Amino acid sequence: MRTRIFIGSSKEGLKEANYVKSRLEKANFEVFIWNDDIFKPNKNTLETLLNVASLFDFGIMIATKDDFDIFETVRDNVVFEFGLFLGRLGENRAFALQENGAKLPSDLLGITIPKFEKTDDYFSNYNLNTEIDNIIKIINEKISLGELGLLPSTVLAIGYYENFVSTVCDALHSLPTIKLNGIEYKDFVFNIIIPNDLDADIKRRAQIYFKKMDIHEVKIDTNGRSFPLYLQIDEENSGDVAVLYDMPTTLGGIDKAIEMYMKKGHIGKTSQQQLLEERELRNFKTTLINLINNNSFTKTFVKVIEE
Amino acid sequence: MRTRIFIGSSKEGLKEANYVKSRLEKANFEVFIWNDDIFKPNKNTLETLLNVASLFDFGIMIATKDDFTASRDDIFETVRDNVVFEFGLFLGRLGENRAFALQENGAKLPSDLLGITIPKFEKTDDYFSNYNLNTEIDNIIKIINEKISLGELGLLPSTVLAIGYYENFVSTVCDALHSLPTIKLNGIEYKDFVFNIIIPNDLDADIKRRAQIYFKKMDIHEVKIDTNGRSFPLYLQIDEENSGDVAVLYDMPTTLGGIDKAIEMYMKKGHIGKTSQQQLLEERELRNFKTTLINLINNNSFTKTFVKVIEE
Amino acid sequence: MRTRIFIGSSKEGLKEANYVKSRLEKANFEVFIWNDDIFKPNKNTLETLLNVASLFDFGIMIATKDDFDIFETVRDNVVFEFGLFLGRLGENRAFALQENGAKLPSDLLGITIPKFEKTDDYFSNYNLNTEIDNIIKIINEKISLGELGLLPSTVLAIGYYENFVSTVCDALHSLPTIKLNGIEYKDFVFNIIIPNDLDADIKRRAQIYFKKMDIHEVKIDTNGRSFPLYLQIDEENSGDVAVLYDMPTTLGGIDKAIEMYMKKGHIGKTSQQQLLEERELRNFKTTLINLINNNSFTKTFVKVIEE
Amino acid sequence: MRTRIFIGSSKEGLKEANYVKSRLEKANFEVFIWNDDIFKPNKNTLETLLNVASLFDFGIMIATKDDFTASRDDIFETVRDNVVFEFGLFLGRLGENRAFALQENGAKLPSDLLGITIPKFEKTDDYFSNYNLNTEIDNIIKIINEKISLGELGLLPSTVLAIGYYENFVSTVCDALHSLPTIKLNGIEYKDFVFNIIIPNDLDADIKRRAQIYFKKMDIHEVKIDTNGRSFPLYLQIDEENSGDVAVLYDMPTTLGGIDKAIEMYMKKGHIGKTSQQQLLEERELRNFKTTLINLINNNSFTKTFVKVIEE
Amino acid sequence: MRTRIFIGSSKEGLKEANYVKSRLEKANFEVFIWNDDIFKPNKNTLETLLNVASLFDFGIMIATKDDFTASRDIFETVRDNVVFEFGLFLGRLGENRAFALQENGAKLPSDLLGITIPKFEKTDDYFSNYNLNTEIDNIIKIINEKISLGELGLLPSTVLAIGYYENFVSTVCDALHSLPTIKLNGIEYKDFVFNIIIPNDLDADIKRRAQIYFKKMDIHEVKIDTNGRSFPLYLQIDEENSGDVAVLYDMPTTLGGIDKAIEMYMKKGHIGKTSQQQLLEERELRNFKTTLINLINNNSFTKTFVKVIEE
Ligand SMILES: Nc1nc2c(ncn2[C@@H]2O[C@@H]3COP(=O)(O)O[C@H]4[C@@H](O)[C@H](n5cnc6c(=O)[nH]c(N)nc65)O[C@@H]4COP(=O)(O)O[C@H]3[C@H]2O)c(=O)[nH]1
Ligand SMILES: Nc1nc2c(ncn2[C@@H]2O[C@@H]3COP(=O)(O)O[C@H]4[C@@H](O)[C@H](n5cnc6c(=O)[nH]c(N)nc65)O[C@@H]4COP(=O)(O)O[C@H]3[C@H]2O)c(=O)[nH]1
Ligand SMILES: [Ca+2]
Ligand SMILES: [Ca+2]
Ligand SMILES: [Ca+2]
Repeated sequence: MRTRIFIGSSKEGLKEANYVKSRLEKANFEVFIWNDDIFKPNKNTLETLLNVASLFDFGIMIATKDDFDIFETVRDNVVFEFGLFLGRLGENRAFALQENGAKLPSDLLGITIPKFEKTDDYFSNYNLNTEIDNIIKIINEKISLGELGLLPSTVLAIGYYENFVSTVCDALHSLPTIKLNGIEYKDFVFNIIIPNDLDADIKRRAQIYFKKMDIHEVKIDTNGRSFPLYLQIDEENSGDVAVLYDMPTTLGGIDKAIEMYMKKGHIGKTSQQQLLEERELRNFKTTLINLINNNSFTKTFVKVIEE
Repeated sequence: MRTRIFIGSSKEGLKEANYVKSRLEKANFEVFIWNDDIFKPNKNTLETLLNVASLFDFGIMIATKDDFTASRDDIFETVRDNVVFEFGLFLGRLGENRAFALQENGAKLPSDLLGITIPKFEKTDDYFSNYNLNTEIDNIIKIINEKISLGELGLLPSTVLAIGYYENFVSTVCDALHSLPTIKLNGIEYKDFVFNIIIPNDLDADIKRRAQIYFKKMDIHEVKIDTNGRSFPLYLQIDEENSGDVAVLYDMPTTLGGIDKAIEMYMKKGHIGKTSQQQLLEERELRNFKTTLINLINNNSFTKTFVKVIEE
Repeated sequence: MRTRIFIGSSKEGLKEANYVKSRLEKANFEVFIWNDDIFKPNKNTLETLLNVASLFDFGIMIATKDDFDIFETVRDNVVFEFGLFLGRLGENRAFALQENGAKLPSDLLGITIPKFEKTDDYFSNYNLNTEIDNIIKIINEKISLGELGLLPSTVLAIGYYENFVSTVCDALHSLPTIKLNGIEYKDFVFNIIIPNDLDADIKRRAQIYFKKMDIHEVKIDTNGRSFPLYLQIDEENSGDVAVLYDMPTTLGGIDKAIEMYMKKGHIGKTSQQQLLEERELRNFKTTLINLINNNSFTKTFVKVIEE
Repeated sequence: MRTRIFIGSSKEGLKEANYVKSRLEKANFEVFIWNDDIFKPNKNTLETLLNVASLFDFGIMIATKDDFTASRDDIFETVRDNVVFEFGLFLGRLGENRAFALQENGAKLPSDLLGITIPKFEKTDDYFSNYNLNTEIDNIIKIINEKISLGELGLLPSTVLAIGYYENFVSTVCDALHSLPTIKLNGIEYKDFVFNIIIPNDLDADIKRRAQIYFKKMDIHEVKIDTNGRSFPLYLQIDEENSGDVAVLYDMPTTLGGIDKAIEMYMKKGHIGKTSQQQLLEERELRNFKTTLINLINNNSFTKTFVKVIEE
Repeated sequence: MRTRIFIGSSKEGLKEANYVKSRLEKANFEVFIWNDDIFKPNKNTLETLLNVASLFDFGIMIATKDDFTASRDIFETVRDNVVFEFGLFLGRLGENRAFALQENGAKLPSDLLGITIPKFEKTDDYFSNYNLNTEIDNIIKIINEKISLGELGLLPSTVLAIGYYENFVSTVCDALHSLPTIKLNGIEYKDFVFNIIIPNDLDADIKRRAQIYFKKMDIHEVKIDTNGRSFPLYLQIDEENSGDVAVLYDMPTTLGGIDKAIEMYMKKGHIGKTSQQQLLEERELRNFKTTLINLINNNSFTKTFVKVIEE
C-alpha cells in the first residue's frame, strides 16, 4: 500500500499543512494531518503526537513564526511539540519545515529544518517546493533500500525469515530432485499468506484457510535445524512447480501483544489500536519482502500473497 | 536484575539528580544519570536522550529554576526553549508510562502534562530534611514498584517476541505434557516434568549455534511431543541422565536469534566493535524478554510451577 | 434502542433535572427522573435510588445549596444519596453536576463534579451547556468502544458468543464448499433471534418460532469443540446463501434468574423486574453485536434479528 | 469454603472492627478489614469500597461517635459528611441484603435506613462483657447463617451462569438418564449413574483447553445421550474403566470460560499480572458459581443424590 | 603498536605540520611528515602522496595562505598544485581516514565531501592558539573513537583476517565449546586456549616459517571434528606446557597469500625491498592483527579463549 506520512502543525499552519499534504498526495503518498477525521478522540494537538505519531512511516512538522494553551507560552508549546514529535518518530522518520522568520535551529540532532517564505499562493514558491521535493526524494530512497527500525513487526519478520523461510529455501534447493509427499517436482514456489487484518486469531484463521483451500501437509528435513520443517502443499493446483503455503504464526504473537497493550475494559477497537495493527502488518510484509528480495535463493522462489 | 532508571537534567541540576540517584539506590535500583561515563560518545545532553533514554526501564526528569530564563546554550537561542525541548524529547522517548518528572518551585512547567504529574519541591541545601522532594521520590518509587509488580507491558520487540514464544511454544508444550496420563518421552516413563528455558548471557554469538553447542556440551538429547494444539509435533530436548524421577527439558528460544540479528542490522555501522548504545539495547532486550517470559509463566496455573527460566 | 439515562436530584433540583432531561432528549437519549410516572411504588428518593438506579445505562446527580427527612440533616441526606448513587452505578456509569459553589469534592473517586451557575433562564448558561455537552460526548464515546461491565447479561453474551457463534463461523469458514443437508451453498448468513421480552420460556418460544417459520435442523462438525455444532436452516428462502437461525438458550437462564430473584410472592411483575428485564435484553443484544462486529469471521456473516 | 465478610470502619474504629472480626473467626468466618495487607493498591478507605467491597459475601460497618463531628480529612471538608458518604457507598456496593451496620451510642445515623437495622451499643474498654454488642454480633451471625443455609441468591454473573448451566444441561441429562429402563452408554450396561461436575481450582487457564487436557490426562471417553428435552443429543464424558457397576460421568462447565473471558476483558488493563481486585473477583465468581450449582442440585429430587460437585 | 598518521603540507607550511606532529606525538601516536627521512626515494610531495599516503592508518593535510596566489611547480599555478594534492590525498586515504586543517583566510570549503576543514589562525608560538589546539584535539578524539570501535575498510589484510576468523577460529572455538569434555590426542583437558602466532614480518615464507616454529617449540598436530564444516579442523597442541588448560597453536596461512601478493606487486627487478614495500608489509600485518583481535573480542565464545601472540 501507499506510504503513510503524518503532518503536525499548529492552528495557524493548516494552510501550509494542507499544501504539503496535497503535494505529497500528488507524489503517491498517504497523508494525515493532526486534525484528521481519524484523530477525533484525541483532545488536543499534544496527545495526538504522543499516541498516534509513531504509528506512521514518516512525519513532517511545520513551524510558524506567528506561533512564537497547555503551557503558558505559545513558544513553549511549539518547542515542546517539536521535541515530542522528534522523540516519537526518531531521527530517521522525522522531517521539519519551518517558515521564514521562525527561530528554531537548523541542525537539531541530525534533522534539518529548512526555512521557506510565507506567501499566499503556494503554487509559486520555489524554496518550499524544492524542500518538499527533497523530503519526498529522501523518503523514496529510504523505502527502496529498506531502512529498518526496532519495531516489533520488523523483528518478527527478520526472525521468521531467517529461521523458517531461508531454511526452507536452502532445504529445497539442496535436493537433487524435489520429492514432496511422494510426488516429484522440477521446481517450487513458496507462498506466504499474510492476513488482511489482525481481527481474528492467527492459528485458527490459518487452519481454516488451509481447510478451505484444501492444502495438505509436508515435512522437509534440513541440516540447518535439529528438527524438520513442516509445511503445506497444494497437490491439486501444483502440476510441475511445487506450490507451498504458510501463514506466519509470529503474527499471532504481535496480535496478542497489541490486544494486551491496547485493550482496556472495552470490546471495540480504538483508532490508535487499528492504526497500530495496520502499521505492524505493513512493516511485517515490507520487511519480509525486502529480506526475500535480497537473497538469491529466495528471490524468485518466495512470494508474499494476501489472504 | 535491578530496575534501570535514567535521570536527565541540565548542567546545573547535578545536585538534584545526584541526590535522587542516591535515594533510588537506597531503594534497590540501578540509576544512571545523563552525565555518567557510559554516555561519552554523546556530545551534548540532547543526543543522550535521542539515543539511550528509551533503553532504560524508567526515566526521571529534574527541572530547576535556573534554565527557565533567556540565555545562550549553543543549541537553542534560549535556554528555556532548550529545557522545554529536552522535556518533550524525554517524554516522547519514554512515553507516558515510563516517564517521571520533578520540578522545583518557580519553574514554568505545567502540572498535568499529558498524564504526567510534575510535582513541585522547595530547593534547599540539605535534601535529607526536604519533606516535599523526599515524598515525591517516594511516590515515584511506589509507582515504579507497582508497575514492575503487575507486568506493565509495552510494544517493545523483546516483549512481543516473549509473548509470541510463550503463547506458541511454552503453553502448547505444557498443555501437551499435562494431557498425558503418564509422561513417556523417548520410551522412558516419568512422574513429573520441569521445563527449563535457557536464556543466553548475551547476544554476542549466534543464538542457533550457541544453543547447539550448549546442548552438545551438556549432552542433551532431542525428543518429540505430539500435541492437539498444533498441526505438527513439538520438538524439545531432554537430559536423560539427571532426569530420573522428574523429566528435565531444555530449550533456548530461537526468536532471540531474530532480535539479535535485527539489533546487528540496525545499530552496527561499518565497524567490528559495538557501541555503548548497542550494548545497552541488547541488555534491555534480553532483560525484557526474560522478565516478560517470567511474568507470562507466573500468570498461568499450567506453567507457574512447571516452567523455570534459567540463565545460560 | 435509545440509551437510558437516570437523573437523581432532590425536591428543589427539579428545574435543573427537567432542563437536563430536555437537553438529553434533544441529544437522542432516553431520560427518566427519580419521580417519574414509572417509579410510583417507590416511597422516598432513597429506595428508588437504590432499587432501580442500577437498571439504567448511566446516571446524573445534581446538588443544590438549598439542600445543605430520613436523616437528621438535609446535608447528610444529600451526601448519603450521592454515596448510594456511586455504589449503584460505579465509577464508569455515574456522572454528577453540582450547582455553583457546592462543597462536594471535585475528584470523588475519579468522577468530576463540575459547578454550574444557578440562573432562571437555563438557555443562557454557557458553563452548564458545555458541561452537559461534555457528558454527552463521554457517554457517546463509551458506547462506540463497547465499554463492558460485570452484568450477568454481558457475561452471558460473551460466553454465548465465544463458545457458540465464533465456533460456528469458524466451522463454516473452514469448508471448501458449504454443504448443509446435502445442498450446496456459495455463502452463509447466521441469524440470531432475540426475543422481544422475557415473559415466556425461551426454549418453548424458540421451538414455536421455528415451527411457525418451518426451519429444519442441521449438524456441523468442528475442530474447535469435542462434539458437533447443531443449528437450524431454512432450506426454502435460502437459494444461494445458507440462512441459519438460532435463539440463545442462556436467555432462559437469565429470565428465570430474575424470576427467582424478584421475591415472587405474587403473580404480576413489578416495575423493577420489568425494567431489569429490558435492561438485560438490551445489554445482551448490545454485547453480542459488539462482539460480532469485532471479528472478521463473524462481522458480515452474523445478523441479530428481532423476533 | 468459608464465608468472606468485609468490615469497614474509620481510622479510629479499629478496636471494634478487630473485636468483631475475631468473634467472626470464632464463628468460622474469613474476615477482612479495610486496613488489611491485601488492600494495598487502594490509597484510601474510599477506594476500598468502590473496588473490593462488593467482592465479599457479606459486609459489616461499625460507626463510632468520633467521626460524627466537624474536622478535616483531606477528602471531605468534614468527617461527618465523609462517614455518611462512606456509609452510602458501602450500602450501594452491598445493597439491602448483604450489608450490616453497627453504631455506638451518640451516633446520629438512623436505625431503619432502607430496611438496614443499625443497632446501638455501649462503648467500653473491656469489650468481652458488652451485652449489647455481643448480642448484636450474635444476631448478625444468625442472620448470615440463615441466608447461607437458604438458597439466597443475587444477580451476580456467576449465579446466573450456574442457574443457566444447571437448568439447561444437568437437569436435562438427569431426566434423560432417569427415563431409561437401563443405562446403556457406548454399548455397556450399567445399573446406576453418577454425574461429577469438575470445577477448576482457579481461572488462570482457558476452561475449554483445561477441560480437554484433563480428559486426556484421566483417559476419559466421550458419550452421546439422546433426550426429549432438547432438539439435539447431549454429549458427555465417561471413564469406562473405573465405572464397573455405576456409570461415572465427567463434565467441566464451559460457561466458566465465559466468566473467565469477561473478567479478563473487564479487569485487566495493559499489564500481564493480575491485580488483587481481579483475583478477589475471580475467587468470588468461582465460589458463587459452585455454591449456586450445589444449591440447585440439592433443591431437586432428580439431581440431589445423582450429581456431585468436585474440585479439579 | 602506536597508530600511524601521515601529515601532508607544502614546503612553506612545515612549521604548522611540525607542531601538529609534536602534538599528536604527545598523544601516543606515530607521525610521519611528507619530508621525513623515510620518503627519500620519492621525488616530490605529489609522488609521496600517491605511493605511501595510503599506507598509513590516517592522514592530515595542512593548507596555508601562502601557496594560494597565481605563482609558478608541476602545475602552472601553485593554486592548482594545492588543490590537486588535496584531491589526491583525499582519494588515497578516503573519507574515513582523511583529515584537513586549513589556516585562517584559506579558500577551501568546510564540508568537502564529508571532510571538515576547520580554519585556524597562523601565529609564531603555537602553544597559544586555542582554535588550532581544539581542532587537533577533535581530530585526536575522532581517531581514538574510530580505533576503539574497529572501523574497517576493504583492505586485503582486513578481508584476510575476517575470512580467517569466521572460517577457522570461530569454527575451532565452537567445536571445542561443544565438547562435554576436551579430549585432544587422548588426554583430557578442563579448559583450552587458542594461541595465534603472528609473524614479526613478512620477510620469510609463511608456511616454512610456521613449520620451523612448530618444530622448534615441539608442537604436535591434533585433529578436531566440527559440525560447522565438511572436513575436520587440524591444529597444533603443546602437550608439554599444557597440564590442565590445553594450549593450541596456529600461524595463519593467508599471510602467505598477502606476502606473495605484496612481493608480486612491488618487486620490479631488484632483490632489496623498497621503503614503500616495507611500509605496505607492516601496514598489512598490523591491520591483520588488529582486525583479528577486534573480531575475537566481540564474540563470547572467542573472547577469553583466543590470544594473539607474536612469533
Ligand atoms: N509451518 C512452520 N512454521 C515455522 C516452522 N518453524 C518456524 N516457523 C515459523 O517462524 C516463526 C519463527 O520461528 P522461531 O525463530 O524458531 O522461534 C520460535 C521457537 O523458538 C519456538 N518454537 C516453536 N516451535 C518449536 C519447536 O517445534 N521446537 C522448538 N525447540 N522450538 C519451537 O517458539 C518461537 C516462535 O514460534 P512461532 O510462533 O511458531 O513462529 C514461527 C513460525 O511462524 C515450522 O517448522 N513450520
Ligand atoms: N443451537 C445450539 N446452541 C448451542 C450449542 N452449543 C451451545 N449453544 C448455545 O451457547 C450457549 C453457551 O454455551 P456454553 O458456553 O458452552 O455453556 C453450556 C455447556 O457448558 C453446557 N452444555 C450445554 N450443552 C452441552 C452439551 O451438548 N454437551 C456438553 N458437554 N455440555 C453442554 O451447559 C452450558 C449452557 O448451555 P446453554 O443454556 O444451552 O447455552 C448455550 C447455547 O444457547 C449447539 O450445539 N446448538
Ligand atoms: Ca486481534
Ligand atoms: Ca550480535
Ligand atoms: Ca616476503
